[PDB]
Parts: sequence; C-alpha cells; structure tokens
Amino acid sequence: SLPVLQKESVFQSGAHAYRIPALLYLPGQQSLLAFAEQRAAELIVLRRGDYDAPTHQVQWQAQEVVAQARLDGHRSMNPCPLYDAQTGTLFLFFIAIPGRANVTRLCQVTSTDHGRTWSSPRDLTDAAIGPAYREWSTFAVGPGHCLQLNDRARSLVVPAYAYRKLHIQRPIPSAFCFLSHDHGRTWARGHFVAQDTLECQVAEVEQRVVTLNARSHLRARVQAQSTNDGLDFQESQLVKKLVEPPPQGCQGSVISFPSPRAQWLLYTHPTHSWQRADLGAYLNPRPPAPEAWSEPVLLAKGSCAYSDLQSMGTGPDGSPLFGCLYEANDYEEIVFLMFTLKQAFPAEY
Ligand SMILES: CCC(CC)[C@H](NC(C)=O)[C@@H]1[C@H](O)[C@@H](C(=O)O)C[C@H]1NC(=N)N
Repeated sequence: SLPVLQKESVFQSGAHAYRIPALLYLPGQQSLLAFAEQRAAELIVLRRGDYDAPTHQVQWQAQEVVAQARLDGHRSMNPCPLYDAQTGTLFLFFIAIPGRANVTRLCQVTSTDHGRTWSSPRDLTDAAIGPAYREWSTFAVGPGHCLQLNDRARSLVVPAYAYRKLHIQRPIPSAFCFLSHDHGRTWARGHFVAQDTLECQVAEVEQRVVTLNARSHLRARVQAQSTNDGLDFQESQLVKKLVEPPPQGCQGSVISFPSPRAQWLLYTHPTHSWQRADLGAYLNPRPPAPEAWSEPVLLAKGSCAYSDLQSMGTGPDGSPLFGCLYEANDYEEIVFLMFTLKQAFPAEY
C-alpha cells in the first residue's frame, strides 16, 4: 500500500510479549522514544531512536527497561510519554495495579538526560484524584503521548478515563484530563466528557481549543473539545466518519501539525468496522470540525491495533514528517512507520 520513508519493527514476540506502544519526539535531539509494555502487563521498556534525514531513516538502539517506572508488587501499564519544551524535562506517566474497590495507582518518573536515566516514581494518586477516588473502581492514562499547552503557564495535559460507579449496574467510564499548571508539581482533575468514553488523547488547535478523541463501546469514535484548557469539554459527539470495531472499540491516536496553508489533525486507527485490521490515517484540515474529517488512507494492510502518532518536523520532501507506532500481526510485533503529509495526502499538500 501507501509508500513511506520507513517501515520497521521495533519490538517483537519471543522471550516476552509487547503491547500498548507510546511514541515521543525530542525536537532539539532529532531523536524518538518508543515505549511499550513488556508482558511476561508487567514492565515498561523503551527503545531510543536517532533519526537521520539524509538516509530517510531512524536508527534504533538496544531495548531497555524503565527500571524506575514501577512500584513493588505492582504491574505497570499504559505508558504516557510527554516532553516539557519549557524545562526540557521528560515525563513518563503510568499506572500501577497490584499482583469492586479501587486499587489503581497513578505514577510518574522523570528524566533530565533525554530519557537516558530516570528518577524515583512519584505516586500522584491521592493528591491528583482526592475523594473521588473511592467513587471509582479504576482509571487509566493514555495510553500514548500526552500534551503541553501554549497557555501562559505552558500547562501539562494528561489524557485519562475513570470507571465511574454511578450505580445496580457496572461501572460507566468517562474520559477527562489531569491538569498541572506548574510543570508536573501539582495535579488537578478536569471534568468528564460524555459517559461511556475510554482511552483517549488530546491535541491543541489554533481561539485556542483542546480536541479530545476517545475510544468507545459504540461503532464510531467520540470527540469532545474544550475552550478552558481541558478543564471542561462542552461539545461532545459521535464522529460517524471514524469507524470503531465491534467489541469495545480500539485505541486510536491523534496529533496536530502546522497547516501548509492554524493546525490540522492527523489521526490513526483501524479502518475495518468489523475488526482490528487495515490501519488507516485520517486527516482533518478544519479541526476540530467532526465532518471535516477525511476518508482514511491505508497505512498498513491487515491486523492492526493500538497506535501512537508523533509530529517529527519537516520531511525530506518539504512536507510534515510523521512518526507512527502501532501493534501489528495480532500483537506479534510493534511497527514504526514514518512518512509525510505528501505521501499520505497527495491531494492535500
Ligand atoms: C479494562 C480497560 C481496557 C481499556 C479500554 C484495558 N486497559 C487496562 C489498563 O486494563 C485494555 C483493553 O482491555 C485491551 C485492548 O482493547 O486491546 C488492552 C488493555 N490495556 C492493557 N492491558 N494495558
């Protein structure tokens, strides 16, 4: 299908299994960081990748284990990378569940050497959630990259969802954002969006809004936008243009990038309505506008699942360079795709 700069496998089954990928680009470093769950949900691993423009290809180093990203007697999962341009610090957020009552933990480990080494995990659970904790059974972050805003305080936005016990029934899940306006010092919990929303990610648009796209039991993605930097999500509706597979849907990813014409959205997710196959790439020139969403362009044929996008700057063709990470061939491996806006949306460049 679609010709791309590079298509390679960064993780593969054998010794252990790997799922739930997360991608992070380090602008002033030309580098990328591929995160994932190393399953015997056990530990989180990481692979550093140095991108070279001339050879149109990224060079991946050895695989490593974020030793710090874990709590004793707790499995880890849902790695959510995020980079603070302001301080140049790195944040890897995750979840720790022990080996009806909530026992989930929110944790973060930071790096100041571009992810070469990490700190001690900070358990943000009690200060970040508060009394509402007991009101849930479980929650989670990402999985995937998080967001930093363009507001005064260059706030940090972490996408998440909680499994609300609102009743005589199961628990209902709703997405929300963990906000910090002091570079991961303090954390607050923004409000929820429509019910029955799950794994999600956010991106900033053009005055300034936060578009949040979430997984859903239904047959179409659920999309909500915010005007108060993620605190609230006024609008919120089904985007029939973005199919969602049968079971309980599947995780997608979305990022923003500068329009060649103020940003546009790129989104990745399986295109098959009846399964997790044929990973497409949808483009939105008039974000957030739900009907502005284009048809998808086939990125990879066959079985596909969780994915994560990353804007990588300028491609060798002059167009926006993108970095994709997705689960393939029935979780047998994880692939790193790299292409440009040109190759994907030739009519749009
Ligand atoms: C129970 C809530 C689910 C998310 C909608 C569930 N996530 C967690 C943290 O348990 C995911 C889901 O069951 C699996 C999938 O859809 O592929 C992956 C699975 N995620 C992980 N094993 N990390």
